Amino acid sequence: PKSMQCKVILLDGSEYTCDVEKRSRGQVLFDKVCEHLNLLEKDYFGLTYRDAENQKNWLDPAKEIKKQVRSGAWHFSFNVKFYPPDPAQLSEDITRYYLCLQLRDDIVSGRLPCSFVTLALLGSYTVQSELGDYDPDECGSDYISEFRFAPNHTKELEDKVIELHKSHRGMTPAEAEMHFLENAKKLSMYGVDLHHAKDSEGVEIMLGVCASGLLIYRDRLRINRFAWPKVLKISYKRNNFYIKIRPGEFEQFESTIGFKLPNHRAAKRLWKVCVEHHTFFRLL
Ligand SMILES: COc1ccc(C(=O)NCC(N)=O)cc1
Repeated sequence: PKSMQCKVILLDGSEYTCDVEKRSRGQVLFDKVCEHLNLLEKDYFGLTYRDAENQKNWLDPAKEIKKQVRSGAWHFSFNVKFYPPDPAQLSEDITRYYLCLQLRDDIVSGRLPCSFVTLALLGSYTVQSELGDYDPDECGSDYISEFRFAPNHTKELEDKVIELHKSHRGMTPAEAEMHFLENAKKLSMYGVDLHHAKDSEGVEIMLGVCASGLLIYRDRLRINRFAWPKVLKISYKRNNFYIKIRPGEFEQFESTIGFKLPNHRAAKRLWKVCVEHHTFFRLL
């Protein structure tokens, strides 16, 4: 029974290696990675791979791995798929920990924009969780942490992390991670998956997929939101993506809204993540 080697980049930046039968469905690998991570609240997470166009794709757990990675390497990342709007509701501290690791990468990468003060506050909770109480012996006036906190580090930011870290004496790791999450969950781009698109007129927009619905950034700023309950049908055709809106009160007809995606694969990918968010957040 022939087995394929799988390499998974974990959220701590380390590499998990395992073997699965070459006809294995994604769920098989996901279950192995989640057992490795001692993760029981698996519903929020998934594996990504890179397609032939180097685009991130979710590995569908119901479909054969070989029919998704196709001609590419069996290389994956473990990632948060559904960002919970209220992480305090999660049953396990270890789930909140993995969510913290994902968000730290969201921040350093620039996917999750953050004010100076929030970068320093989030940083100070990470430092408290991982090193415990502030110690002056490790940190002089010229201290720079090994921890990556921001897309661009400044001495000012390092100083503010330390100033807030001092305020957190006695804080336990789960407590610091919960504080991290109470701040992160409020950021305007928390759990927003962004997709480049054009509107029905050809103007460049971003579509954001998240718990609260489909967001349109017709400018650099948000300009429209469609709450999932208002969406009856998500569809794609060629390079186009469509949402069927419920009729407003006393309106005779549903309304259909159309967007142009970079290519057919990008339209299909956007359709699938919207359907998945719609289902997940309808049930949560
Ligand atoms: C709409 O709800 C969904 C939709 C999709 C998933 C999913 O693919 N998770 C990752 C995995 N490998 O199991 C989980 C729940």
